[PDB]
Amino acid sequence: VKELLEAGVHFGHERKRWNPKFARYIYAERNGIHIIDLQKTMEELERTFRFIEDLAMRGGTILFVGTKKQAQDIVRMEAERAGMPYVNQRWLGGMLTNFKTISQRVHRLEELEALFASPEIEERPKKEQVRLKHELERLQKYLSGFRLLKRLPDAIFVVDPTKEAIAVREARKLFIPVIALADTDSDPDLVDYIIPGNDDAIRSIQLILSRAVDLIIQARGG
RNA sequence: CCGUCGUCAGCUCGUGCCGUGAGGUGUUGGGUUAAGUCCCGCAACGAGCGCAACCCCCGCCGUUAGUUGCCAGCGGUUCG
Repeated sequence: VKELLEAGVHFGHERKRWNPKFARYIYAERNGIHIIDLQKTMEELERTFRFIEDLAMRGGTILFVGTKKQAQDIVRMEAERAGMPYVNQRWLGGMLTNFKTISQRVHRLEELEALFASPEIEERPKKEQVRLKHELERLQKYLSGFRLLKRLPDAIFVVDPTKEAIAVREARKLFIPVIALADTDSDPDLVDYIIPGNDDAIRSIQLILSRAVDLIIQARGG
């Protein structure tokens, strides 16, 4: 799929906190705010989306990451739609470098889910009960989407690259491709497949991700 | 084998990350606790030794048990 000239939604976000390297993606300043040149965002989308089709039909896995408060309720949604994994609540340092050590945390969920169905529930100390009840509680937060990761992902779809420069760092080191919805404040020089655009705006995050996923699905043929 | 700091709440490790390196991070900060007790947060996620917990006494109650116990209810007293 392709997009329209939907310009009533992305056309810049941040004030004057920008990163000089982003210049290549700005139109001009208006009322002290940078405005992204959309004619250019179209040139980038037409490539990034290419990458995803490639990935998708090749049957790949894209980890969706966005710890921003605004994208919270969106990230959850979209990933769930492919079969994609995602990082909603908070991004754990090493969910990719130290994966084998974290995937261990995953098994801890697996093993607890089990106990809370089996007969060994109320039967045994209750102090531990609470103690164990809380552990799932926390897991069913952070790991909620990571769970789907059988092995490290073929690409990451990050939202605020500068906020998730930890995730990006990691990936960058493990040679996993980076796809992010970036703008004024990011270092484009580190994002394999950029998507220059506003993002605090639900209206922006929502569009950028939906059109991506629709790409994802139509790619596999559903 | 014991005294002692000290029943104090600490002491550390794997892997990850930071640093040429000694080392650091985790264990920290904000809240909380009797406690590194727990919450929130954070390049960390866990784990070990320690805290706690499992064990004994005390306080309520139940079941099993009646040569301690009692007119608690009845019959006699040298009415103990």
